[PDB]
Amino acid sequence: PIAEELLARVLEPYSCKGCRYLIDAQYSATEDSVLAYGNFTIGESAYIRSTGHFNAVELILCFNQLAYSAFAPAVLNEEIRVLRGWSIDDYCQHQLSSMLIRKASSRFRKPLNPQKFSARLLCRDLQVIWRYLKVPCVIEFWDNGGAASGEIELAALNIP
Amino acid sequence: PIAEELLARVLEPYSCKGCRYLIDAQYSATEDSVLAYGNFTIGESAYIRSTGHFNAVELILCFNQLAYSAFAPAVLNEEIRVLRGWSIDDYCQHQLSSMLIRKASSRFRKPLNPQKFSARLLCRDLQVIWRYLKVPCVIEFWDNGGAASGEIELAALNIP
Repeated sequence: PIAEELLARVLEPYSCKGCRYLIDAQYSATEDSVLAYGNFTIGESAYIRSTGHFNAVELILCFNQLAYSAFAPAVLNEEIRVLRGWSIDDYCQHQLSSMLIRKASSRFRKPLNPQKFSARLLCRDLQVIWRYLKVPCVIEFWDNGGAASGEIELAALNIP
Repeated sequence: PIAEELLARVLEPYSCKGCRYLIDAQYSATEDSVLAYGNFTIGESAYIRSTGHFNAVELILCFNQLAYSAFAPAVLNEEIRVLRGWSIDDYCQHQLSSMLIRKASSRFRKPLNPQKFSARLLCRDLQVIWRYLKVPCVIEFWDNGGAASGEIELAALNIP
């Protein structure tokens, strides 16, 4: 489980906008892998009136929140070999300017209950390669049935 | 070229939120294809403080705006065989609740100048298949160099 307050500091960029959607998360890490779970709620859309359903834009936003949230305690606890040399302060300093999506793939089935849903994230085969961390990720939503998923490759620019 | 005001009616869902980004668009259509071009500007992000760059969430939002915008005058002008039976009124009534993204694929190169960029959209091999319109689409950004692209399949639920 990830401490609210670590959540809240890491997701402040979205909170100061009313767009924090991750309720709670839990994680597991190794030297080159992270695995996390989140619970999510969407009160209303920031960018459009109201579709009465998920919207793919919201899949990415929830993936972004959960991923920033999953790496935080891994960085804090120095669990990722390649990220030792970063404190949580470094990590938080790099969030906005230096953590990018290089490619992403999405699929949508039974629409999701925006009001109450969860996700599973797994990031594997991290490697250094600008000099970046490439970070292949897989995520899966559900809630009501309904499911969604991707396939996202990230680039982290500072590091180590 | 698409008439501002057709743009503005079709993109009202985002405007009433400060999130209209498509400046102007032009289109071409056949019985089963649309092709469009848009120019875009992003003043600031609705959902996050400020990354100082594109953000993939904004790729989708710009694809969504341009696609809704490209089909409008095709529906208005009854150019799409399968959509005859819809006026622009029907189209606008269905925008939010009935036009969905089933799958999407994205790629990001030199980040984009959020402040000034353009796109090319092409949608082909429409077919009926709920009963929906499946609508395979391809889009490409650029601006500063820098480029991005996808690969998006839509589902339109009312119809004909």
